[PDB]
Amino acid sequence: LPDYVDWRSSGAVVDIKDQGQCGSCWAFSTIAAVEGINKIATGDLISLSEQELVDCGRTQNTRGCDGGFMTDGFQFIINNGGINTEANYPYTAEEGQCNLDLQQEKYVSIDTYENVPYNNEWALQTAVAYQPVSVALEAAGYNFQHYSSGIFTGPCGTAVDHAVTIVGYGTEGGIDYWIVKNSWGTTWGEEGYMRIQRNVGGVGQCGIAKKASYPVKYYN
Repeated sequence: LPDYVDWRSSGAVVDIKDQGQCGSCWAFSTIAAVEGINKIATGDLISLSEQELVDCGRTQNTRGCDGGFMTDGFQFIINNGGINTEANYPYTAEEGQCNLDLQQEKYVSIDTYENVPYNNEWALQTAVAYQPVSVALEAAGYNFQHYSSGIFTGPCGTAVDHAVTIVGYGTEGGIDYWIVKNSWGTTWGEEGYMRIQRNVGGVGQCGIAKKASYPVKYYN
């Protein structure tokens, strides 16, 4: 595996978005991952619709602005046979009735999705070396909330209360990190991103290795 990976450097990451006052993070993480594999597979970067997932992807466990799961996100895109664009189905940070017309417009498709084996930073690194990966982590703590720069090494718990997207990894001064794309806008962290410690073992830093998944496209 490479020592450094950054999917932003090859145009596979859409500019930072902001989920606003809505617990839709699962949807932003789902979309960032799908956007990434689409560019990597097809060669074209397209910004995709979080709102569609919020409005049309409700399940028993996925509940619009009241939280949800990236696996349910991926399931929707597979089951629907695709996802519409950000421009066509814009984000309003509010739950709305599923727009059937816009649900029927499919600009990007995925073939499958896979879960990263739990508590396994090596399997996670393997996945990130090929594409962005959806993850959930413990983001509730003061220090995480007020992160502005550097490599985040905690403190944080391991509850998976907030979804983000790993868009790469690297090392500086012997300290390994993941590059994480958050959906709190450009004013949090390193213009919307965080470097968070990697190779700490177990569930990973803030539980980042607990619930990782990614969308699959068969051909490159």
